[PDB]
Amino acid sequence: QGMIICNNQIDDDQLKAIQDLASLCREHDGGTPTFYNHLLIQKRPTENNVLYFQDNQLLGFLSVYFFYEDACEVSLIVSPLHRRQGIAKQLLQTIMPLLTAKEMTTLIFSTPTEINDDWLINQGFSYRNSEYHMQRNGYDPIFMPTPKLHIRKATEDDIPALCAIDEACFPEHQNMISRFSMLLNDASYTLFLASYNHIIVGKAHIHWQSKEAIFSDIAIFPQYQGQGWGGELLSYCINQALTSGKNKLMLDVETSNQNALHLYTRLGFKTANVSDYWVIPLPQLLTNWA
Ligand SMILES: CC(=O)SCCNC(=O)CCNC(=O)[C@H](O)C(C)(C)COP(=O)(O)OP(=O)(O)OC[C@H]1O[C@@H](n2cnc3c(N)ncnc32)[C@H](O)[C@@H]1OP(=O)(O)O
Ligand SMILES: CC(=O)SCCNC(=O)CCNC(=O)[C@H](O)C(C)(C)COP(=O)(O)OP(=O)(O)OC[C@H]1O[C@@H](n2cnc3c(N)ncnc32)[C@H](O)[C@@H]1OP(=O)(O)O
Repeated sequence: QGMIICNNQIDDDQLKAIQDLASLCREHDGGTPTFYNHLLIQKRPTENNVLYFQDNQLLGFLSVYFFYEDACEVSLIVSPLHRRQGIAKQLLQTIMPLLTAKEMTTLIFSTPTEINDDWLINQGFSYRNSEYHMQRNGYDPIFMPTPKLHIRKATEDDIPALCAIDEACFPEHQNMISRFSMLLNDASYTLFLASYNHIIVGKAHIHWQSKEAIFSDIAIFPQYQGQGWGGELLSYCINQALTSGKNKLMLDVETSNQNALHLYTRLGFKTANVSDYWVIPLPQLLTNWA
């Protein structure tokens, strides 16, 4: 009649039940929390997943991801048909001993936008940022009659330029020599470099999977931005992926203002999911939820 499972690895039947519950939530809520499926199905060091069943139906799911030194990210969903019955409190109560054993001090929850804003505010959660999970599902290419840039695959010889771009455009990173040495020697990644008048102006990364292409780390030096070069470089990458037979092109954009999306949506990407991220000190959550 009620069952709580805690494990360190989602199996195939559980993943399908979680995916169906997330789809039911998406239909009512307009979006979902961010789940990291590749971590769900890995054998993780601790029992980070919590499943709640009632009469053989999955009604709640929580997972925690230990991304930071003293904080973790939590993805939590409860069936729309069974809310305000304390299922999320049960899920959180179940994972709490582990959060304590890891001495977590703050929790970061991903949430669909808008529907929770009023009570998250009133309970002292703090809005941090948003993430737009974007997909381009058409197969039609970008028509570019007047290309301005020369674009080629980056090689090991380009690592100083790649690092220079990264330093100028991604302050939140900081040991990129080793990383680029790994990316440039891995058949599943293609790094593209953009040049204008024989000067390197920016770069973009494609990660190839069996059926998808993922774009990331797109960057143009600040002094060179706002001329259309970033859009042309992304257009080039789209057209490469289309000739490679992937039927899904994806990318994620972390931003606190929607204006950043214009670059991607003008080239056919659409918002497959949006999550906001909200942070709370753990002792505070304990008291507000008992
Ligand atoms: C901190 C977070 O939980 S962020 C959640 C992010 N996830 C999502 O938004 C996914 C979609 N939403 C859901 O799945 C759910 O509505 C959750 C997961 C938000 C709540 O699941 P539930 O099982 O309904 O929550 P539960 O019944 O345990 O309530 C716990 C407390 O949360 C608060 N709460 C939950 N839903 C609401 C709501 N709609 N309005 C106001 N407060 C709410 C209340 O404090 C509630 O305690 P109370 O009933 O004592 O006031
Ligand atoms: C999927 C991902 O790669 S997310 C990572 C995105 N990259 C970064 O945030 C690194 C810093 N940003 C940059 O390097 C550049 O701003 C880029 C690569 C995002 C765009 O380069 P640009 O040559 O300026 O692109 P372009 O000239 O075609 O147009 C800029 C558009 O991108 C958006 N944009 C501008 N600056 C930024 C920025 N710092 N971060 C994100 N988006 C931006 C704007 O909405 C703008 O559209 P507008 O014409 O309505 O103003």
